[PDB]
Amino acid sequence: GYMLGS
Amino acid sequence: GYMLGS
Amino acid sequence: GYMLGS
Amino acid sequence: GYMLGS
Amino acid sequence: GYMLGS
Amino acid sequence: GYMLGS
Amino acid sequence: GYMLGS
Amino acid sequence: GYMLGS
Amino acid sequence: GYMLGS
Amino acid sequence: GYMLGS
Amino acid sequence: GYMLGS
Amino acid sequence: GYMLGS
Repeated sequence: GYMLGS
Repeated sequence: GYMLGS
Repeated sequence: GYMLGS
Repeated sequence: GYMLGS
Repeated sequence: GYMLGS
Repeated sequence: GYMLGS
Repeated sequence: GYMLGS
Repeated sequence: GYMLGS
Repeated sequence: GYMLGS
Repeated sequence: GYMLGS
Repeated sequence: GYMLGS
Repeated sequence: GYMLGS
């Protein structure tokens, strides 16, 4: 699983 | 932006 | 599954 | 702004 | 899942 | 999982 | 700002 | 795990 | 930006 | 600033 | 597992 | 920046 943001 | 994968 | 937005 | 969950 | 953006 | 950005 | 957890 | 950035 | 993988 | 844990 | 930010 | 791996 993954979560990211910019 | 943002992303979630599961 | 996935969720994203910009 | 954003809020999410799975 | 669920999402809210504002 | 869960995410909040502001 | 951001907050997340899994 | 968990993360907070400010 | 920020990233979490699990 | 940041705070995290696993 | 991993967590990072810049 | 910061990094945690486990």
